[PDB]
Amino acid sequence: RIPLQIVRAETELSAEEKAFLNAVEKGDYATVKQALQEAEIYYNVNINCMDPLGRSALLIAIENENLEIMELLLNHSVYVGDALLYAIRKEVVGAVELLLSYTQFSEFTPDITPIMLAAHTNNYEIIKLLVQKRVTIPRPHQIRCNCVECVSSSEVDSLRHSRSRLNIYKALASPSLIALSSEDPILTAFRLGWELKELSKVENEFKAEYEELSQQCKLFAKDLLDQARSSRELEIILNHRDDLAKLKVAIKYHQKEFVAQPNCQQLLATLWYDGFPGWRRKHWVVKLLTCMTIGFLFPMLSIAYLISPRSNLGLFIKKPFIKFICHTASYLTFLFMLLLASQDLHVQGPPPTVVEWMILPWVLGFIWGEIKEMWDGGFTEYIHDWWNLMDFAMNSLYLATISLKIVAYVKYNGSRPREEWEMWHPTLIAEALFAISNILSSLRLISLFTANSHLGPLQISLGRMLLDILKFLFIYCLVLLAFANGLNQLYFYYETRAIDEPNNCKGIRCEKQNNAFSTLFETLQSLFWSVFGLLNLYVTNVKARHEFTEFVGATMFGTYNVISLVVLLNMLIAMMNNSYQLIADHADIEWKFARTKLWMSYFDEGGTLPPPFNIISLIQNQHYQEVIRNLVKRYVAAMIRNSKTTEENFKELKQDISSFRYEVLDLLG
Amino acid sequence: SPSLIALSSEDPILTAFRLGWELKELSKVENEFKAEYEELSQQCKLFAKDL
Amino acid sequence: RIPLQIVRAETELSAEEKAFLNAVEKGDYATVKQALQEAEIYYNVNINCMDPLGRSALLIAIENENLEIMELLLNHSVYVGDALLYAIRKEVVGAVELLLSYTQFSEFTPDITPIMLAAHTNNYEIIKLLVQKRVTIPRPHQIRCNCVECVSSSEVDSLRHSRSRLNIYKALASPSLIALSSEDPILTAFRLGWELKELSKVENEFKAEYEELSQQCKLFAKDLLDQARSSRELEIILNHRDDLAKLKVAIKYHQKEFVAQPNCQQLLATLWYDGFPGWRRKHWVVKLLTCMTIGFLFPMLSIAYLISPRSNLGLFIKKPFIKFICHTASYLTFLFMLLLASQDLHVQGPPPTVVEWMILPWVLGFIWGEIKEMWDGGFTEYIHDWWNLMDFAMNSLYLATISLKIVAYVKYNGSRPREEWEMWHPTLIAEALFAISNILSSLRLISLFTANSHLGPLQISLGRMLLDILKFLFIYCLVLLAFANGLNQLYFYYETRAIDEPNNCKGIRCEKQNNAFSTLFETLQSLFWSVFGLLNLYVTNVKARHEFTEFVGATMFGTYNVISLVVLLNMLIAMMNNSYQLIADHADIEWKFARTKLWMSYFDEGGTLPPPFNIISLIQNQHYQEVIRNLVKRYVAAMIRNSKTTEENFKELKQDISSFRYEVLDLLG
Ligand SMILES: CC(C)CCC[C@@H](C)[C@H]1CC[C@H]2[C@@H]3CC=C4C[C@@H](OC(=O)CCC(=O)O)CC[C@]4(C)[C@H]3CC[C@]12C
Ligand SMILES: CC(C)CCC[C@@H](C)[C@H]1CC[C@H]2[C@@H]3CC=C4C[C@@H](OC(=O)CCC(=O)O)CC[C@]4(C)[C@H]3CC[C@]12C
Ligand SMILES: Clc1ccc(Cn2c(CN3CCCC3)nc3ccccc32)cc1
Ligand SMILES: Clc1ccc(Cn2c(CN3CCCC3)nc3ccccc32)cc1
Ligand SMILES: [Ca+2]
Ligand SMILES: [Ca+2]
Ligand SMILES: [Zn+2]
Ligand SMILES: [Zn+2]
Repeated sequence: RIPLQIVRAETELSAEEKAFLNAVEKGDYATVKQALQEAEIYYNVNINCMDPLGRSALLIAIENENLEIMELLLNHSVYVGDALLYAIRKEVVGAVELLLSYTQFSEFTPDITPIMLAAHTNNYEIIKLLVQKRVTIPRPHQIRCNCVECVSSSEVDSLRHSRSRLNIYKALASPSLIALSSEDPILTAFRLGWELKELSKVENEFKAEYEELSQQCKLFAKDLLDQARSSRELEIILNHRDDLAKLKVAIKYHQKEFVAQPNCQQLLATLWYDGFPGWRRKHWVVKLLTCMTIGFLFPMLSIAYLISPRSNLGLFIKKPFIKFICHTASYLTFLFMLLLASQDLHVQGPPPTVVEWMILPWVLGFIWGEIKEMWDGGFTEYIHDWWNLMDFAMNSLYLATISLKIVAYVKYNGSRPREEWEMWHPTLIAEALFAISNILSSLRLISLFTANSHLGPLQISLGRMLLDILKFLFIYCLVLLAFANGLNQLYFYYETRAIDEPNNCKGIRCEKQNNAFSTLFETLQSLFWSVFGLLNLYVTNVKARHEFTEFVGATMFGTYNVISLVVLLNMLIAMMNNSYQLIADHADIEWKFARTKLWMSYFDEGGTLPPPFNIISLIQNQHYQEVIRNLVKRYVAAMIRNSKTTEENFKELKQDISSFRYEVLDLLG
Repeated sequence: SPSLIALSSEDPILTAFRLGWELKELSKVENEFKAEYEELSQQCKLFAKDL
Repeated sequence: RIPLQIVRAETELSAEEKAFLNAVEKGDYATVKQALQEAEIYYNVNINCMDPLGRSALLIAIENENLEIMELLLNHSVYVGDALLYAIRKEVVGAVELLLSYTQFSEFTPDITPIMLAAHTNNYEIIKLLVQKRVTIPRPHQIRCNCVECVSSSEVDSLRHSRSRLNIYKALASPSLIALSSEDPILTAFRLGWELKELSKVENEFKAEYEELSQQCKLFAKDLLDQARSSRELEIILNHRDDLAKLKVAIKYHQKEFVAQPNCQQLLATLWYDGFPGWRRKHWVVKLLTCMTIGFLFPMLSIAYLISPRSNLGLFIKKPFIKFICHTASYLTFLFMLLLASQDLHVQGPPPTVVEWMILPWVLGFIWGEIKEMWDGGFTEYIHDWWNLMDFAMNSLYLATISLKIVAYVKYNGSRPREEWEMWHPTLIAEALFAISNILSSLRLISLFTANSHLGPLQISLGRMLLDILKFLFIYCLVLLAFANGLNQLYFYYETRAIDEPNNCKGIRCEKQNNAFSTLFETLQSLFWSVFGLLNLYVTNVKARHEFTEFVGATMFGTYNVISLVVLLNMLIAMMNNSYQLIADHADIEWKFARTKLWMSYFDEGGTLPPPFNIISLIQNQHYQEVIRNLVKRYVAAMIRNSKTTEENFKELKQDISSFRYEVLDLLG
């Protein structure tokens, strides 16, 4: 048998104390009043005694929402320590008002204060009541602060310091506490969410709590925007300066839900189709014909803007959608010329052809536009855009091409057949670089999928899955390098000269593959091409009769095949499935944020002409404050309605019924 | 029972650890009633974590 | 503007009728009583008037659970038609008892009767109250009944007939109505669930409702079994005759949940490990060593059973687990001999070797065991097992092999080299058939995965996904046949003789593939092998300079590749994913049912010896009734507890409070 006793004993209550606590629980006002009056005289009952659950009489009265018994206990001067915190957590306005007018165990940490707890409960009534007085919340220090106080607190007690910081940020990120006590609730929500996201990044632990607090701030900003009821209010909000300034700030803080607001998107769409008033209601054929017409007329629009910007055609290109169409048409003509550029080849360093002469101004315009964007935007913004990396690569390659061409033009005059050219001849390197540049230039069209409704979210999904692909590539490369090292170690003894080969061809790119694993570089290439099955099996064979060596090499090759294809590739498929399912929910918001950024990029005056043509306050504050006041009122009302539309409710109902029953029985009897 | 471990136990954490281990072993041994022993062991682990 | 009026007008109530209905809704007994007494004298208020929702005063009283006002209305002789149905649906015992003691719109169809509705509500109290009287439910006819009444009702009104049949089966399948008014609740649940499943199969519409009713009956049987509290009760239940007879009946009706009951599984496990009392608590190495020892000693156990069944070794094989081990060991030795059978080949029809002479008794034993199982079990049971099909194939092939060998032995005596043998020589056909038989014999080991905990549910999952594979194979074959027809139509003009080929080899199985699409059979084979990439591209090339024909053939081949691989194969993967996710939940129950069938197959006396050694009542009814009574009581109590542990509840609370308030105000004032 297992004897069961009380290992951690406490102080039991007497019979009279238990009876008094039972009377308090049942809500019998008369018996509780008699017990208090008798305790004043006989001192037989301790009014501050706890229960087996640790609650005192005052805590029992608070938990039952019994205001009469609460006031009766308060009038008899019972212990009140931390009772206000319990009243606030219970979210009972009457208890809070009663207690405001006036080391034991506690359910609240020592750093919790009444205003902080009210903010944690996000109860607008109690938060407003506490802010009516002079209450303050301590300022959290910098995320990476290194002052003496922060390091001293962290070293003395890391748990307490982290808990206090989390409690402070829970208090500040309260939507009700931001609705009050905040000059600009929208900007406060933006920056508070950004700081919470940064804290989530920095704090490896407590990451989920900071992430959810940041998400809560983002949702509060979105709902405040949702409360707008007219286009005038929306324009006032988005144009406020601390045009579309606040929208730009929201984009800066990655407020995807705020930007993808349907009314914000509608306003941005009206700005986007400046020229066409009825683009929303048109047939597919009409839109396609209009887009084709504007694309084919892009040089005329660019020339008209160059000559006279103030005309029906001069300023027609400054419209965002028209500007986007013209830039896309210019890039498409550039790609068409790139395709045509491959339609005498023995000249060493030939002069550029007509197609190359037409291509050159586009390349110069691309370089000039890149450096102009670099100057106008800045450094950090330029480097934050990943597409710019590709642009840089393209430009560099093109520049290299030009350089090499010039070199080949000045260093060579004779016409020698390409068969006997040097391997590192300038023309061959220039042509290879130009081909790579063509590949990258055509691949640059992916970024335009954002402008499309059907292609945008798909591109978002693929870009997000590229992260899982990158994660898997590391372990794949580790396995590939391991097996390459092993196969090269095994096979490098049987390396044969190219002369001994049947066609004087050495390597795996010959008709009969040979020396697949002779060198580490060739072993890497062989193991790569085996993924796609282009490496034949007889490459694991050697001229000598070393059948054990051939079998071991074949076994290494087979194990590599099994791992890379059966195991790693299926695991990659499973990871992609999971990630795509995870990101399918938020694809629309991500796409709309990306498309909003694309649209905003075409609102600026700079960069109007596509290549190659580019180389040739108090009242506003008062209006914003009035609109913000209206939005805050509407948001508070809506959230109260949503909250209004548990076991403690049934406990309160029972308490009310019992109190009424005792009152009636006392009045009658 | 988490409440019965909170009382009547010198070391609730060690008791929870060893009780969860024994429940997992019983789940392995008992082909039937496997789910109930698994959930009891998980409950003991959660009690230790909450403590 | 859209004018809004009442298109379907009704008869509005007067002011006094509306006031009376409001008084009834509020529960004011005094005003309702006064209104009734005044209506008796002045005839100014219609006591049977409806409301805008169609409810009368009696229906309002029933819906509020106001028994006092209900009785007051009944004492004044108000219209009571279909009020009992509303009382039953509300599941109020007091209303039902009041109404039992005593063409307008109705919420219940005309075929609904009080007992049927009570069964639909599955309320044990009301069902028992109605069964206390003499109530009956009409018998549904046969599922495929063809009597005059059924066809007449179906032709006159199919909707009404189907609705009435569904209502009757909803009534009968009520767990409370089966707990009462049923001699054998378990057998009734089994057969009722089976019949509901058959109706679901037959009725293309209403399939989901019959499926859920059948599932409900299965769950009721499982819960009744769950209520057993001792092994004596469980043995009494499972051994009842209308051993393990009721368990066999449950297996017959595909009661997977009933069979996979943990207590049923525990009893079956104790029966399964008859010899070993402590097999449950043993190490993996001990179990593996014991299994290996018993497997290696299987011939000794078989011989001991043959000589003297009554000994420590004679009856040691009759134990189910030992019998399974011996049969598995015998089959494994047979497969080992099959492997050894491939370790002079110019003899036409050679005499059988030592390995073949050892194989022959195993084949004879397999055939004898198959026919013995066919005789002992029956025809329908034998043909219902799909594995038997494979067995049949194996046996047939083996028989064919023997026949051909005999033919080749008697028809040929000379030793001619195999190079110049006929294509259809008996020896070649016999060897091909024997190889196919070996493949099938080794593949027969899949059925033993059921005996394993880790391999059982996996086999269940793969077998269930084979259905999706079969479904996809139809459309794949349609596409394959279409493209084969097209490619053959295009290419059959350029068919070349085998002599013209470089190595006198024609077809795709040559070193240089040729005539890939010349004939329909060869086109089918080429398109099949292209799925795995073994068909080279140059097969779409012809000797003539018909570049358009070659391009069109290559385009057909490429379209076939795109469809079969990119489209069809990925769709097959998606289907397999969905089906595997769907069937992962019930894998354990399916596996335990299959393993129970496997274990039961080894409980019988017949078939004890594996090949080749196989060729050398009132008191029981009273006990079952007592156990069933105990189980029914426990089940009723448990289900009532589970149900006890809506807006109408709050409406009833408000009604009670208002009635109390009116009573107090009348008593005081
Ligand atoms: C598929 C093969 C033939 C490559 C074709 C290359 C280009 C001809 C395609 C690739 C991506 C296409 C672009 C994808 C995105 C759009 C957005 C599209 O706009 C919309 O879909 C909605 C209306 C709007 O832009 O406001 C305008 C056409 C455009 C630039 C497309 C123009 C044609 C592009 C450049
Ligand atoms: C993987 C390659 C080498 C093929 C091996 C063929 C056989 C040697 C394997 C295949 C399936 C195996 C069987 C799969 C299922 C079982 C159930 C297993 O029993 C259990 O797993 C639980 C204990 C119990 O049976 O009650 C006994 C061994 C046995 C017959 C296995 C014996 C060994 C088998 C016949
Ligand atoms: Cl070699 C290259 C270099 C840079 C770039 C980047 N870049 C683009 C590309 N856009 C045009 C349609 C899809 C994205 N337009 C530009 C206009 C001005 C400056 C840079 C520009 C593309 C290609
Ligand atoms: Cl050529 C063949 C023909 C039939 C069969 C079917 N069969 C089996 C197969 N069992 C043994 C282990 C896995 C399933 N044992 C038997 C014992 C008696 C009769 C038939 C029997 C297998 C192979
Ligand atoms: Ca750029
Ligand atoms: Ca069989
Ligand atoms: Zn600091
Ligand atoms: Zn009938």
